[PDB]
Amino acid sequence: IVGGTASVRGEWPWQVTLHTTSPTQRHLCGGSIIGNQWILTAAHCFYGVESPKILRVYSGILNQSEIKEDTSFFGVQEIIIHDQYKMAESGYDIALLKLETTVNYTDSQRPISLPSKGDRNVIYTDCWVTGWGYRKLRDKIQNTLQKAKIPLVTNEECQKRYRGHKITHKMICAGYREGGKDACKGDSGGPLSCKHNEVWHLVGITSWGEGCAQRERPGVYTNVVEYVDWILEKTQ
Ligand SMILES: CC(C)[C@@H](NS(=O)(=O)c1ccc2c(Cl)cnc(NC(=N)N)c2c1)C(=O)N1CCOCC1
Repeated sequence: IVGGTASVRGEWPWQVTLHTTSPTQRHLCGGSIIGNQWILTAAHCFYGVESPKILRVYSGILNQSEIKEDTSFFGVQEIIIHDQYKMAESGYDIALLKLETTVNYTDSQRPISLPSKGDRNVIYTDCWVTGWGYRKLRDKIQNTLQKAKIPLVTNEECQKRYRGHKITHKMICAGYREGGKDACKGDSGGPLSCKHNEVWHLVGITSWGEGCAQRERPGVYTNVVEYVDWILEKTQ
């Protein structure tokens, strides 16, 4: 997250840190709890990942430094990547992780609702991107989970900024005209969460962008509402 601020304990209880454990243990991607055994994340996170054996999902984490040899985590039973996924920039950047056991909900770990049936025309004005990602192109994973409020931009404006890519109705973009606040490397797969009528909804999944927080180069996210049928089919 570029231009973000430190989050506090229990602030984003759906946010998870997905770690890889080979050849070293490190934060690979963000993700969101959407059910008792389900994490919604980005397909691009799994590039070169041999199998789910090397993955660990840590929930209720604020600082990456909290993760020690005795920190509880969930094993990953299955990785379900959308069958049309090719590369983040081309879309379908969505994946589900089925956990080896169920998540017991607490103040520190809770699911986030998907955009609701009947809310297709809602104009979201309170959207936040969170993650342990870079604060600039050449940086490192951050210790404390960062947050930044970002305004959504129309698909029409987004397409004008990315004339080399196909910005489809299955993507949603967000960014300030002058840049400054945005997602970056390491925020991949995490949520773009929007609060509407005091209820948080998982509107986007962090996917890609040209640079980080660059002027007129908004972040591009998987448009979750367009995958609700796919999510429901895979989770049932
Ligand atoms: C367009 C690619 C050359 C590449 N661009 S990048 O500058 O290296 C970069 C890297 C990661 C980013 C993530 Cl995860 C989120 N948001 C960004 N930018 C933004 N919100 N403005 C990211 C910018 C990029 O996005 N990815 C991510 C998807 O897998 C391929 C590499």
